[PDB]
Amino acid sequence: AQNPNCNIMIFHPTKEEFNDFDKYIAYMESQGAHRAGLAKIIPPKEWKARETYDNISEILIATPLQQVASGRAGVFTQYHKKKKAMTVGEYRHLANSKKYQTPPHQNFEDLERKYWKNRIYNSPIYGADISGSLFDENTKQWNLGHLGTIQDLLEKECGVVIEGVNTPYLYFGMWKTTFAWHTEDMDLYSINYLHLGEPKTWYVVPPEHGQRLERLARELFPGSSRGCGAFLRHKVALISPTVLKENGIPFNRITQEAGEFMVTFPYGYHAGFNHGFNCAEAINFATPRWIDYGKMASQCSCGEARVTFSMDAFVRILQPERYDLWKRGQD
Ligand SMILES: O=C(O)CNC(=O)C(=O)O
Ligand SMILES: [Mg+2]
Ligand code: NI
Ligand SMILES: [Zn+2]
Repeated sequence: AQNPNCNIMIFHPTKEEFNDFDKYIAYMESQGAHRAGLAKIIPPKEWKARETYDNISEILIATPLQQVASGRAGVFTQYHKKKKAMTVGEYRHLANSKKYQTPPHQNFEDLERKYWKNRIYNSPIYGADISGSLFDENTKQWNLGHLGTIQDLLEKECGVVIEGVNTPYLYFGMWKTTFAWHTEDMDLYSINYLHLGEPKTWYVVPPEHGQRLERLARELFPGSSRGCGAFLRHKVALISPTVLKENGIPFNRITQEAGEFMVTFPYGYHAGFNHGFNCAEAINFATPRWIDYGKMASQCSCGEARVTFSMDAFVRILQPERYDLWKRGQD
């Protein structure tokens, strides 16, 4: 078995190897990459997402989210308070303000310490889940706006044609902005490209050990657990590495820098934070290996997680028994 310790793998494809996305994903899995839940892909040196970032300041963040924390430093929840719209230029200036900027630090490890010690005492503002793309239309390789669609994968594998579309999303982050412990909708893959700015630190639990993280989460967030049988789908709970280590939960960590791709694998729980002002683009995708994960994916039926038009069809086709109760939560 390849990669039996489930370490995060880092790949350096040549420009030749960067032509066929599906094939490269299948290569990484041949080497065991999915066992970690997360992989880093460093693009060929010749490749670029676009020529410059010089004209992005007029993108609108219609609903910036202020991430307010409750709990203790290593075990907390966050709620998103909606703020007034602002442009990317306005947001960048805010991120660079004395109130919100990254503190002085020695290296990524010191910064990680400061994040876990101090996150809960601040409320950074995240420009998340903005439909759009920063890839130039002429970028042919690993263009997250030109990927094969999940609906087309389901059609190719299963023969059934369904409605729905699959488009990317932009994330504008600042120091301390946080992504809570989650897997993707329908336990899909995700791919995330860090277009610009400061790094993003990731934590991940191997898919084979996801239920260990779920059991810990039920113990640490016991009211949330009683409220919903899949409450990590709400994307609100944080657990620190120290706490995970105290409870024997297998995980790994890695820092993504600008210009790098990360891939999350089906049922790979992940969480993390941004080091400073940055812009990431991400999208879900599927492969044939995903289908079985999609059929087994948990679902939020309490009604909090409230998810896309396109997830309807996935549930309807892969999870027909759940169908019914799940759409009661989404209507
Ligand atoms: O970048 C973020 O805030 C969150 N991204 C992801 O969870 C992802 O790409 O799957
Ligand atoms: Mg602009
Ligand atoms: Ni994710
Ligand atoms: Zn729920």
